[PDB]
Amino acid sequence: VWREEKERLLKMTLEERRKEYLRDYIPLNSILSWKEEMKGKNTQEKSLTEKVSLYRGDITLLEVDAIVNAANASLLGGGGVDGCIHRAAGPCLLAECRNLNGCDTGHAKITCGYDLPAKYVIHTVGPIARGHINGSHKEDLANCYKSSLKLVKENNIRSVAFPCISTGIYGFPNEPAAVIALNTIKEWLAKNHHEVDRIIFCVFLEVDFKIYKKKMNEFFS
Ligand SMILES: Nc1ncnc2c1ncn2[C@@H]1O[C@H](COP(=O)(O)OP(=O)(O)OC[C@H]2O[C@H](O)[C@H](O)[C@@H]2O)[C@@H](O)[C@H]1O
Ligand SMILES: [Mg+2]
Repeated sequence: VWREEKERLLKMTLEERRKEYLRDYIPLNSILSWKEEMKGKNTQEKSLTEKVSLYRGDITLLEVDAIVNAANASLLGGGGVDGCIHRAAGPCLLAECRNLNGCDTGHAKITCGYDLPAKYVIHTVGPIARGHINGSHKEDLANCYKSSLKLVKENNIRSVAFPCISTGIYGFPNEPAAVIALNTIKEWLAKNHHEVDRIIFCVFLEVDFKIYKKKMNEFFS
């Protein structure tokens, strides 16, 4: 049943999919690149501002090729963004995840998005910070983004959105997590910028929005 639904959905156009959406959606063309958002506006010595967006809101509304889930090792769901993604995708998402046998910290696995306007969900498991991030934490978080981007490339995905992985109940401090997310995407884009149209940082909390906004230029402009 999940296999059948998956094969059916992946054959459909946006136009067809939009007729069965259970919720409202945000089209990719309504999301400004960083380059456009700054249009209304020294240091020692690639422009990548066309390739990235900072977006505040519910990731499950985004009509993009893939959204990324801040999952746990079981891949079976939970709270926070994981819970939101499972509710919005419907029970076929859990069914496909039950066929996957979990996921390691810093790895990623890809599934169909089912009821989501997103074509795919890329599930990744962030590191857990219980008071400090001086173990493998920083590299583990970077690995989440790298592993997700590997699947982006392998699955011909041209638009992808990331939530603030690990900064919820997994407790990673917000500023260092943002530095890692931005640096990882920057480094990947230097080599792969023709591979995608947009990478969207979907922040949820005002705190993360403020952090990301102060850092976008130092990374991409
Ligand atoms: N609808 C949403 N859209 C975008 N971002 C969201 C949304 N809802 C929450 N966030 C943000 O998503 C970000 C991440 O917060 P968290 O969801 O706790 O994920 P973690 O990686 O720290 O913890 C993983 C565990 O949580 C789950 O139970 C899993 O099953 C795992 O067991 C925060 O910035 C949220 O504000
Ligand atoms: Mg490609």
